[PDB]
Amino acid sequence: MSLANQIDQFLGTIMQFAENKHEILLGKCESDVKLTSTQEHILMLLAEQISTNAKIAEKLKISPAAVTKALKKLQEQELIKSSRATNDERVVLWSLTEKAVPVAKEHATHHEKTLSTYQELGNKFTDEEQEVISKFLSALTEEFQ
Amino acid sequence: GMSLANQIDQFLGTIMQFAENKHEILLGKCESDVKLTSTQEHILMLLAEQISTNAKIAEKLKISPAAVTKALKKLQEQELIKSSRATNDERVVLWSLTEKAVPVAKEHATHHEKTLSTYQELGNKFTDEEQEVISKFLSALTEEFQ
DNA sequence: TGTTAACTAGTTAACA
DNA sequence: TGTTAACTAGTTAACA
Ligand SMILES: [Zn+2]
Ligand SMILES: [Zn+2]
Ligand SMILES: [Zn+2]
Ligand SMILES: [Zn+2]
Repeated sequence: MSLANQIDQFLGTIMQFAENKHEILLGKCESDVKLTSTQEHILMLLAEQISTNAKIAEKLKISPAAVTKALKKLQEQELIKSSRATNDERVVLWSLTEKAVPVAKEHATHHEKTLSTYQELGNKFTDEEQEVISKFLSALTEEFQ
Repeated sequence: GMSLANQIDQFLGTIMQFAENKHEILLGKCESDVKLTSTQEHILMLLAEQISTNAKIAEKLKISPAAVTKALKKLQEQELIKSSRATNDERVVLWSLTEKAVPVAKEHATHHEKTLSTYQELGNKFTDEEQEVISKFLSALTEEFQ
């Protein structure tokens, strides 16, 4: 198989692996509270910094419309709460309820375990082989802008 | 978690972000005069190789027969394909292209060829050794998604 | 900025 | 096998 066909099939492999999620994780979500990957990710963000619809939408690279509806569902489930920015009283801020704290922490640990799998995948290669690969990734990502 | 893992993780991110609504990854613009999803065009492409059924098409696309039903219907309401059930009482329900779709089908096949070509050019920037290291990295990654 | 209308392109499962 | 009905989690347009 050509290097060209391999890249082709690899891309399609991760496509079906992702299904209808918007991010790649390895292993199963170990949170009893059941939420979309996107929702859990949002909770992860609010653990770091209180924020707005816009700020959330950009980190996730999805539409403010999609955020409006994810935030709303988390708000029905009392996982988040709104308040107003101090500088501009009209600005709507979102932050976590206590109940959401572990859900976010579980999502953070999930990302962290996905990264460990990669690091150890990267460790089957010499500092140089790794360098080659790093170049490859920079080359490939570039095609995608 | 070090530089390499993070670069990998981010790269997968860039793919998902490029993926969007499409269930396929193709580079460049879809130069087809008709506005169709890549899934719908890819169907047209398959039908050009071989008359077939909802199931065989669903198998090949790795999507559900219900998804196939809905896609076939849009293709059909745009008079790009036709079904045997309007003219034949055979048990098999076969889908075929209308002459209007022949070129669209051809364009989609070409789009795929060009995308392969772009990939090859990218890899051509590497020695045959360097392509073997890359090829082992790709195989190793593919493993994690089994 | 942020939210609904209308849509989208997929999913599962019950059933001629 | 292929259709449908119910659902799902995105999208853009336009204007609230
Ligand atoms: Zn989780
Ligand atoms: Zn996440
Ligand atoms: Zn096309
Ligand atoms: Zn295609």
